[PDB]
Amino acid sequence: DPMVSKGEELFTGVVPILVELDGDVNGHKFSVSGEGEGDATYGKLTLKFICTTGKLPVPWPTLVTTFLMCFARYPDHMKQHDFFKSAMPEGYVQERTIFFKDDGNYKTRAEVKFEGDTLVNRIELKGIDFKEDGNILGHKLEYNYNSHNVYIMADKQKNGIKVNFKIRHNIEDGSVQLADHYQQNTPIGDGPVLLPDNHYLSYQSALSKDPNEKRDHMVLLEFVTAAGIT
Repeated sequence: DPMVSKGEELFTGVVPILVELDGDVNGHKFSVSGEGEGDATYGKLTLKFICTTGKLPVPWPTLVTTFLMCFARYPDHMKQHDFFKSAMPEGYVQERTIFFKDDGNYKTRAEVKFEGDTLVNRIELKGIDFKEDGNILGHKLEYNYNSHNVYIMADKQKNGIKVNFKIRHNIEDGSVQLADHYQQNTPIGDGPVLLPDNHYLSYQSALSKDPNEKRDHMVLLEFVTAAGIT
């Protein structure tokens, strides 16, 4: 299938990644830069993010979802459902609203696309209605991350897809902070894309620190595998 060959073929080996995020949450401004590489053959991403403006004003775990579904490992039987690769190299727009239960919300807009041989994720994030002393602005979330399936559905009417899902961030008291994610992706280009059958991506994420890094940062390792079409 000459469509499956093209976007897919961009993803065959190790691809370098660049991430740039400008954030403003309750008027707390911040910028984040990320570098790393994805290997979609194994569903694997390795990234390191740096707050280049000083202290990150929100917990790192809260940004994990915002900081590359084109690096999902689609099994062979499922290649005709890989929206993300099919939009490349011209890329796609990923938008979200993330509702933190009993606290504020993030609204995100990202463009994911190739710049030469680099896969680039450019992000704007706005956070409003946060409690100065809540779980987020009050830095009460633990530095860890639970595994989660993400359920993808087509949005034919927008030539794109819709994703809805919940993350539960561990609070330091042992409780959980719910973060209800609503997502919409649309291709950047005018060409055909693969509009998928309902399926899900399975995510595992591991958060660590670079022992030699003194800036505020996060090391992220993610394995992501499409399933649900047997």
